[PDB]
Amino acid sequence: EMEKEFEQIDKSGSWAAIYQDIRHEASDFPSRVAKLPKNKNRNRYRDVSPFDHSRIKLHQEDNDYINASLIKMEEAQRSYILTQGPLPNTVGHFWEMVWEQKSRGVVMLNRVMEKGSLKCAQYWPQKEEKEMIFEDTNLKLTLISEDIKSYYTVRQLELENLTTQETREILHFHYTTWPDFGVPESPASFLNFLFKVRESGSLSPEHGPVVVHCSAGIGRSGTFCLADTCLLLMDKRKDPSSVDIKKVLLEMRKFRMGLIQTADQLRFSYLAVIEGAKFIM
Ligand SMILES: CC[C@H](O)[C@@H]1N(C(=O)OC)[C@H]2CC[C@]1(O)CC2
Repeated sequence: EMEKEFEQIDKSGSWAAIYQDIRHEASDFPSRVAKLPKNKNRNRYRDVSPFDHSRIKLHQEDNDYINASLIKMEEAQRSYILTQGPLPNTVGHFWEMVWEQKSRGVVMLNRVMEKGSLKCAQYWPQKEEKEMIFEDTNLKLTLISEDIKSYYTVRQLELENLTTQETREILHFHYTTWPDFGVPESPASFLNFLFKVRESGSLSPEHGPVVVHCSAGIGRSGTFCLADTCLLLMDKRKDPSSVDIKKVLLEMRKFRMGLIQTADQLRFSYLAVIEGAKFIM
């Protein structure tokens, strides 16, 4: 059981050690499309690339590339799109992806400014009456409503395909209180946020995959989909002993590199799953 494995790693201080074995066992697949010179300004970080095999393709004939990966968890019957925080020049591609993949939710785990630098473009409207038009992808985005809570904000957005005049409602789940350094001291507010995403239906098989991002789309974003998948598997098996968080993480790392960036995020992922287990057992 992971609770006992947790105490062992914690009492032995072996987190940096466990984390390194994960790094060494992780899949390495080609990312040729990400490294083409025409895509250099579509990537926020030169060392974070989607694998070719799992990359999301845009349906535009010109350039189909976006720094996004499809993570398909077969036994949990859950899919996720993990992406980077959009750049000034990829905000239209971001919303095009949301449209094309029939996503109902966007999960954002960063602030636009962290450690005095920009981690993401402002890619949604701040006021109802000031909608955004993405001329490159022919989309319009309107803020419908905003609910600001202590640890996160939920926004109701309307996305309109200006080409066909179809509209959809997108839910934006913005976790606003992830610390500039380390990890949230308790997983309580993170679990409350995750259940709020679940309750919305954004993670349900009747919709396209949820879009999840932070700045790179590997660290905080990894913690979110690792906790969700582990808790779902514990329900499907109704046994918190058959589920190995290290095996789940390695399976997710076949789809996008680098998921879970620090030994701290790994320890936090354990704590989140152990605590969430109480509310599902
Ligand atoms: C709980 C679902 C989600 O939060 C949505 N919303 C919202 O912005 O948060 C309260 C309103 C209540 C139901 C909505 O689906 C639509 C309007």
